[PDB]
Amino acid sequence: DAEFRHDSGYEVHHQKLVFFAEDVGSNKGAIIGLMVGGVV
Amino acid sequence: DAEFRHDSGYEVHHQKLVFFAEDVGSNKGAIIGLMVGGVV
Amino acid sequence: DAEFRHDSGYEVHHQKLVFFAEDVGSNKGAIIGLMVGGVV
Amino acid sequence: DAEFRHDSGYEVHHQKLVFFAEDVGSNKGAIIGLMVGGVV
Amino acid sequence: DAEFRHDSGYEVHHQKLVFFAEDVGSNKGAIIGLMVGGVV
Amino acid sequence: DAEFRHDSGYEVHHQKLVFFAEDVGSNKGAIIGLMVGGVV
Amino acid sequence: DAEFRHDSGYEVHHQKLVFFAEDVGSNKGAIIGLMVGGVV
Amino acid sequence: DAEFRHDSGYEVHHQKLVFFAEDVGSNKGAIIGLMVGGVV
Amino acid sequence: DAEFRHDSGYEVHHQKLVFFAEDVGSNKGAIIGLMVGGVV
Amino acid sequence: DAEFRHDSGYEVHHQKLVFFAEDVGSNKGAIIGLMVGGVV
Repeated sequence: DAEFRHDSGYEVHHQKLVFFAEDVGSNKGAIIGLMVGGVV
Repeated sequence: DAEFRHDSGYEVHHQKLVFFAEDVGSNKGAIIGLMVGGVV
Repeated sequence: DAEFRHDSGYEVHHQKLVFFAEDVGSNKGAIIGLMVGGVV
Repeated sequence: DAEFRHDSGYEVHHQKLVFFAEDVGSNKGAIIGLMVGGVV
Repeated sequence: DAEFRHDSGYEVHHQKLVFFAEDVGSNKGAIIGLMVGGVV
Repeated sequence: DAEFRHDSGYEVHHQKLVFFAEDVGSNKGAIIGLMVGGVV
Repeated sequence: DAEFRHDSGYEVHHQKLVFFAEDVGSNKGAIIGLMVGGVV
Repeated sequence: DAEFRHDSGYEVHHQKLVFFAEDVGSNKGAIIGLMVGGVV
Repeated sequence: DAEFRHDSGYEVHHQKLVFFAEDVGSNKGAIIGLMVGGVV
Repeated sequence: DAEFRHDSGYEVHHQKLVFFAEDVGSNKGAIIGLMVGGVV
């Protein structure tokens, strides 16, 4: 007369989570505050 | 008459989590505060 | 009449977690505060 | 009539955690406070 | 009538943790406070 | 019979140039690549 | 019979130039690549 | 019969140049590659 | 009959140049590659 | 009949140049490659 109970508040089987962040808040290109040339 | 109970608040089986962060807050390119040339 | 109870608040089986951080807060490129040339 | 109880608040089996940090807060490129040339 | 109890607050089996830090806070590239040339 | 010539290719008198750069390419606030919480 | 010539290709008198750059390419506020919470 | 010639390719009188760079490419705030909490 | 010639390719009188760089490429705030807490 | 010639390729009178670099490439704040706590 087995109970054979399984009682898990959370059960997870076979879960793959990938979190990928690429290039957040980053500079791959020029940031210049001022360019000044040719000033007489 | 076995209970055969399994009672786990959390059960995790076979979980892969990948957290990848690439290039957060980083410079791969030029940041210049000022460029000044040719000033007479 | 075995209980055969398993009672674990957390059970983890076969979990792989990869945390990868690459290039956080880093410079691979030029940062210059000032460039000044040609000033007369 | 065995209890066969397993009672572990935390059970971990077969867990691999990799934490990788590469290049946090680091310079592989030029940081110059000032470049000044050609000043007369 | 064996209890066969296992009662461990923490049980860990087969856990590999790798913590890798490479190049935190480090310079592999030039940091110059000032470059000044050609000043007359 | 004085020539009284003044012959200057460039003449500058009384010139003030201010170049100000503030906060180019800079972080005064949080940059986070990932925030992850509450994952079961 | 004075020439009293003044012959300057450029003459500048009393010139003030202000170049101000504030907050170019900069973060004063949060940039987050991902926020993830409550994932079961 | 004086020439009284002044012949200067560049003449500068009374010139003040201020170049100010503040906070180029710099962090005054948090950069985090990953924040991960509460992972079961 | 004096020539009274002045012949200077560059003449500079009374010139003040200030180059100021503050906080180029620098951290006054936290950079963290990973923060991980609460992982079961 | 004096020539009274002055012939200087460069003449500089009364020039003050200040180059100031503060905090180039420097850490006044925490850089941490990893923080890991609470891992079971």
